[PDB]
Amino acid sequence: MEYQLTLNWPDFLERHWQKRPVVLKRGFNNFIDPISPDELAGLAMESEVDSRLVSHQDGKWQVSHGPFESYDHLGETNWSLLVQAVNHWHEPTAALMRPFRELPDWRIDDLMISFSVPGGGVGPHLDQYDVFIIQGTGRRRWRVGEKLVDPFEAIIDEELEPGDILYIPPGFPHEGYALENAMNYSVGFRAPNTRELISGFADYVLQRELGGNYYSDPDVPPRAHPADVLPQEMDKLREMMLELINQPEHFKQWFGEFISQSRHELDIAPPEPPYQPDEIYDALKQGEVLVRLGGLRVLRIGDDVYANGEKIDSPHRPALDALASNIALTAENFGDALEDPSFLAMLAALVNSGYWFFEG
Amino acid sequence: MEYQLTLNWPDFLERHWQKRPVVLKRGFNNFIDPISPDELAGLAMESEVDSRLVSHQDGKWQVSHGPFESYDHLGETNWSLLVQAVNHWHEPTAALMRPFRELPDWRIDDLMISFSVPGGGVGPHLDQYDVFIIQGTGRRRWRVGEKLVDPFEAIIDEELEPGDILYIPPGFPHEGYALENAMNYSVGFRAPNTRELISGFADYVLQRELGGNYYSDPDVPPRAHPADVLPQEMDKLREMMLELINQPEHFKQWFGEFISQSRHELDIAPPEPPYQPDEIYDALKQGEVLVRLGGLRVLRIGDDVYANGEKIDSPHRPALDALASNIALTAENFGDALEDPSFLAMLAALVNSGYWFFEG
Repeated sequence: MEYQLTLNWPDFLERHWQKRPVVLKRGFNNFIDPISPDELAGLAMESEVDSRLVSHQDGKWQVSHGPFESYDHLGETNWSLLVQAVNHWHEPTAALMRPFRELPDWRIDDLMISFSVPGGGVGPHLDQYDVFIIQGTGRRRWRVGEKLVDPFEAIIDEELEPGDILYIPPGFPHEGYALENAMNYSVGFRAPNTRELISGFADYVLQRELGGNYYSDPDVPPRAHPADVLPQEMDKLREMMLELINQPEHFKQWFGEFISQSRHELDIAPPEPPYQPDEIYDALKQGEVLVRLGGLRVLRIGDDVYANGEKIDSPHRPALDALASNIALTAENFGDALEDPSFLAMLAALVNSGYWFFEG
Repeated sequence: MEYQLTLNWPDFLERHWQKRPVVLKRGFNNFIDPISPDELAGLAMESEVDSRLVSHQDGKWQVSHGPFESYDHLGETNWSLLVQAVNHWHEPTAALMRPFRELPDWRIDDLMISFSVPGGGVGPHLDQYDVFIIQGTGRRRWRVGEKLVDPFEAIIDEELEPGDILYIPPGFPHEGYALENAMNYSVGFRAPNTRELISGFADYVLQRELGGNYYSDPDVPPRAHPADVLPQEMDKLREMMLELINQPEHFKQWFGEFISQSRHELDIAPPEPPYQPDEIYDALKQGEVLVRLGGLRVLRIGDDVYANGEKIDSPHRPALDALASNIALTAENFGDALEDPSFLAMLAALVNSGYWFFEG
């Protein structure tokens, strides 16, 4: 069961992406929910799952953090259950993100799911990330205001029916609540800020013991006061910093290892006993399907491939492209790379880490 | 008791600084040691003082780390006591660094002192910093080889007598040992490497919550494979990093707070009871002398002054210049800045921190 978007992509990218919110009426035709509210509540009982219950009664709000060992007496209205990274824990839910691969993988994040009884919601919110809010079963009133959380005048005020999608760029205040029992599936995106880049790269430089070159001044300039630090010296320091940043491969490597990690916990379960390369080879040749873990980020930067922060280095370009793009793999995809024991051993390592697994 | 260098500074800067080692014969005329070996050993008994005892017997070496509660049975030859930052703990020793203020304050570090019986030394060493090794009482054989620690062929091999100075640039392997009971005073310099700059600045950005601007891509480029991260996106990230670094005042401030701290512990003793501004004012007007703490780093960057990592902000330029250059201050230096209660309060704060103190 896959999903087909009806959206006009060039139009959307030109007119809306990172620009202006919009409601995509019937973005999915005959939308069938990939998960039931019962199953969603089943996920929210688990220790490793990010979930919260938001209620509101006579003005004030109430956030309870999961896991929940009970939903006994909750009420018939004005509450909502939210679960993060459901794609990490539920394959059919992970299927929802496939049609959004018109946008790059490195920018996409995870699938958030909210169930809400009538009047249920999280209240007025403003974010710094893009989001596609997919309406499942039920109906939801959504309001979005101008890019100015205090109350706002809406520029979009719509009731969402199954199949409808609400796209909201960063900065636009929005508020949604349920009219009838509703499921909302938020396909969220992520973008780093400069602070995170500079910190991550600094840590990378420190761990690898890079940038060990010292400031040198054989032409140390004269000054009126010995305590002064002249602008040109400052410029020299700055320039060696910027030059360290602009180094060709260190940057590609750091960012490759950085952007390939997930914000939320993955379902890591190493197979026991571990796979030998021969076993991988045999499984693939016999027709078995190699499946990527849900939420596992795999990105291609230059020649290398990066999966959950670790480098994947192989001369077999097509095989690595296949590994990076296909979440389900067969032997045909790898091609003659399987005859390379090195590559085979790397695949074996990745599988033993629990990043890929056969069938399920 | 001050010290007068006989060195030709333009010659030294042109021909030797960060370029080539040299022996400055009689750099100090009639050199009188600012500290006796007894006093030096007295310092090395204290908890807060960095000191080590290096011995060597029949090939192998032995490093003991201070403090030392005994020197009972040590031997008559082949050992050496080393103490770091003696200028932090001994004023007459701190006087030795004044004539080297032809080089900028921000590049200079601290005064290291070694006492050694005949045959005493630390063995062959290579450093990444500049150093002036001043020969006190006794004699020492020093050898310096080419900028290539394995043994080396020397290009300088000299016996140092009282008043002699051996300058060694970074990278030149050197080895010195005592012929008769010797005192050596190493005026050392420091230069940051790129790693330290990038880490410090990253931490500065994180603490102040700067660089909160996110990567935005309204013109998100097309790609063959959704997993790819295109060179231009990388360039955008890089560029926002470099742009954060090149921000005008944040850089000056971070570096100002960074380069003004000392590597070694300072002798911080806040006066009790704390000074009121009126008391500072009165003390200065009555003719008392305000003295900077030994090792306390004060540097001028643009308009601001930085002392031990903290910013000093005042419209009174001459007074702050005086504070930055003069280690001993009188009212005349501050001038009409003392009539400003704000400035007075700042001075009071700095004194209460233990950074400056009256007389002693």
